[PDB]
Amino acid sequence: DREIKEEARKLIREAIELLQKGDPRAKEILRQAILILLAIRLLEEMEENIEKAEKLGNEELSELAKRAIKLVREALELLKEGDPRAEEILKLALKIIKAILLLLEMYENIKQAEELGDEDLSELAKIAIRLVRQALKLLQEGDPRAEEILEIALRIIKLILQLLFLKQRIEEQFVFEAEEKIRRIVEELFKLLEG
Amino acid sequence: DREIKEEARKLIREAIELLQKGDPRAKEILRQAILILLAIRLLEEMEENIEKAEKLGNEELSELAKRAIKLVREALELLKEGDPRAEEILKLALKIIKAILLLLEMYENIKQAEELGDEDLSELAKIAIRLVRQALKLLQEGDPRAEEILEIALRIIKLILQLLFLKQRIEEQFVFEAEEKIRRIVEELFKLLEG
Amino acid sequence: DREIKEEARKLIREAIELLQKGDPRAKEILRQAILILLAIRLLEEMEENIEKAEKLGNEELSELAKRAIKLVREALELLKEGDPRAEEILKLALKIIKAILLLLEMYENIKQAEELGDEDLSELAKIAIRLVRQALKLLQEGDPRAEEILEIALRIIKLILQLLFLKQRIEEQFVFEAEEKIRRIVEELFKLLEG
Amino acid sequence: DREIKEEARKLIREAIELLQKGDPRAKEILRQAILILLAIRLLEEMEENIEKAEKLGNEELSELAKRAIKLVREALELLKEGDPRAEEILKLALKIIKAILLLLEMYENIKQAEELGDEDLSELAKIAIRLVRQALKLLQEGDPRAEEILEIALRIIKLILQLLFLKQRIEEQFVFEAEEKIRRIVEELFKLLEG
Repeated sequence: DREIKEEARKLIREAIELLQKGDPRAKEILRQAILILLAIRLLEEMEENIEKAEKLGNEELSELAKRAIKLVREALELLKEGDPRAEEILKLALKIIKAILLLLEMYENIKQAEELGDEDLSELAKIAIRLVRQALKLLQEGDPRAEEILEIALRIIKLILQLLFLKQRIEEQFVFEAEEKIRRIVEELFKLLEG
Repeated sequence: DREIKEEARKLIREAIELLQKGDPRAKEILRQAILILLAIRLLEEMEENIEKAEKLGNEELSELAKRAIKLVREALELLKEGDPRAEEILKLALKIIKAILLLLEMYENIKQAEELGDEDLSELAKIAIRLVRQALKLLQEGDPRAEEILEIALRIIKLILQLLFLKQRIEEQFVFEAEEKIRRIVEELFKLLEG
Repeated sequence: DREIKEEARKLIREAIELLQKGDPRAKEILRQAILILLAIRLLEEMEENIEKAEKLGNEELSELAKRAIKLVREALELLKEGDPRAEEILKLALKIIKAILLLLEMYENIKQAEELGDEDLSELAKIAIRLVRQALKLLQEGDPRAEEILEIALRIIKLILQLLFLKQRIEEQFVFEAEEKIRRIVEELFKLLEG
Repeated sequence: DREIKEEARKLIREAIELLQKGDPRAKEILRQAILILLAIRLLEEMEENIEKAEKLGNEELSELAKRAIKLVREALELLKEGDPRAEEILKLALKIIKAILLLLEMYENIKQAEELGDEDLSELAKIAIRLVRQALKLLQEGDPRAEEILEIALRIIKLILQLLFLKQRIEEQFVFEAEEKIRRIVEELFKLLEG
C-alpha cells in the first residue's frame, strides 16, 4: 500500500505543483490522487477490522473482506496503468468495503439481537449478508448488476441498523426520530425494489 | 401472525436463495417479504398498545385499533393470494396503524392539556380522531378518499404534537426550532387543504 | 377573541361533523378553522408580550404590536363575512405578528449588544425595526409591497439573531454551524435583494 | 475600516430612511450596505487571527492573510466608486478570507496530525494551502478561474477537517454521522473535479 501512497503523492505533485502552470484538466489527476488517498486509508483501517472479523468468528465476512481487499488492490494496480473502467470499478470496490465494515458493525450489534432472539432480524440479516456476497460475486464477474444489487444490500443494512438503534432506545420524543427516518428508508427501499 | 412470518420467510427464500439464479424481477418478491416483516413487527407492538388504550379507557381508539388490525390481517391474507390492489391496501393499512399508535401517544400527551384545560387542543384533537375514524371507514369501504383524508389526519396530529412539545418547552434558542417547524407544518397543511 | 374561538369551533363542526356527509370542498372550511385557532393562540401570547414590550420601554414596538393586533382582529372580522382577500391579509398579519414577537426576543438579546457596544448591530437593527414599520404601514395601506418588504425585514432579523448567537458562543466545532448557516442566510438575503 | 463603516451607515440611511419614499431599486443600496457591514466585521476578526498566524509561525498563511486583506480593502474602495465588477470581486475576496480563517483553524487542528504523523493529511493539506495560494494569485490577476480553483480549495479543506474530527472521535452511533457526511463531501468533490 505504501507504494500506492507514494504513487498518489507523485500524482498530486504532477497535478498541482507542476500542472498549475499547465492543462486545467489536471483536475482529473487531482481526483485520482485524492481517490487513492481515501482508498489507502480505508484499506488500512479494514485490515484491523479483519482481526475484528476473525475474533468475531464469521468466515463469510472474512472471505468478503479478503476478496474485497484483493479487488481494491487489483483496481489500484489497473489504475496505475489506465483503463477508465478502473474508475467505476474502484468506486464500486470502495463502496463494497464500506458496506463490509458496516456489516461488521451490524454483526456486533446483532449480537444484541441474538441475546434478544429477534429471529426476524436474524433471517433478514442473513439475506443481507448473502446479498452482499452476491454483489461481490457479480462485481468479481464484472456484471453491471453489481451496483444494482449492492444498493439493495446497503439499504437493507441501514434498515436493520435503524431497527437495532430503535431497539436500544426502546431499552432506554426521543424515539420519534427513528419512527420518522425508518419511514424514509422504507419507502426509498420500496422505490428501488418496485420502480 | 407467526404463520404470516413463516410465509414471509418462504417469500424471502424464494426471492433470494432461489431467485439469485433467475429472474431479476425477484425484487418484487423481496419487497413483499420485507413488507410483511415490517407489518408483523408493527402488529406485534400494536397488540400491547391496545392494552395501553384500554387502560387509557377510550373506546373510540380501541375500536380504531381493532378494525385496523383486522384490516391489516385481511390484507395479508389477500396478499398471500395476489390481487395487486393488496399492495396499496397494505401500505394504507400500515400508515393507518402508524397513525393510531401516534394517536395513543398524542392522547397520553393530551392528558397534559386536560390538566391545563387547553380546550382548543381538545376540540382540535376531537376533530383529528374523528377524521382518522372517517379515513378508516372510507378504507373499509375502499373509497380512494381514504388516503386524502388520512393525510390531513396525520398533518393535524403532527401539528397538535408540535404544540404540545412547545407547551412542554414552555414548562421548561430552545423554543426557536419549534417556532420554525410549526411554520413548515402549518404551510404544508394549508397547501394540502387549499391546493 | 373568545367569540372568535367559538366561531372557529362552529366552523370546524360544520367542516367535519356535518361536512363529512357532503361536499369534499369542506377542506376550505377546515383550513379556515385551523387558521383561526392558530391566530387566536398567537394573539393570546402576544398580549402578554405587550407587557414585555412596555417593561422593555420601547414605544415603537408597542405601536407595532397594537397596530398588528388590530390588523389581525379586523382580518378576522372580515373573514367572518367572506372576501377571499381576507385569506391573504390574515396570513400576512400573522407573519407580521410573528416578526414582532421575534423582534421583542431580538431586542432583549440586543440588550447584550448594547452592553458590548456593537454599534454595527445597533444601527442594523434600527434599520430592521424601521423596515418592519414600513411593512406594517404598507400592509395597513394594502400595498402588495407589504410582503416584499416584510420578507427582507425577516431576513435581516434572522441574520442579526444569528450574529448574536454567534457572539454568545464566542463568549462560550461548536462555532462551525453558525459559520455555515450565516452564509446560507447571507446568500439568500442577497438573492432576494439583487434578483 | 471605521471610515468604511461610516460610509456603510450613510449607504443604509440613503437606502432606507430616504429611499423608502422612492425607487424600489434601493434594495441594491441596502445590499451594498449590509455587504460592507459583514466585510468590516470579517476583517476586524481576521486582523486578530493574523496575530494567531504569527504565533502559529507560518509565513505562507501570513502572506495569504495580508494579501487577502489588501484585496478586500481595495475592493471596498472600488465599490465606493462603482464598477459593478466590484460586487463579484468583493464576494470572492470575502470567500477567500473565510477560507483563510478556516485554514488557520485547520492548521491548529493539524497540529494534532503532526503529533500523530498523519503524513497523508500533511501532504494533502500542503496541496490545499498551495491551491488557496493559487486561487489568491489568480484573483489578484483577475482570472475567472479564481472561483473554480477556490471551490476545490474549500472542498479539500472541508474534507480534511472532516477527517480530523473523525480522528478525534476515534480518540473518543457517534462515528456514523461522519461516515455519512464524508461520503457526500467526497462525491461532491468528485463531481466538481470530474464533471
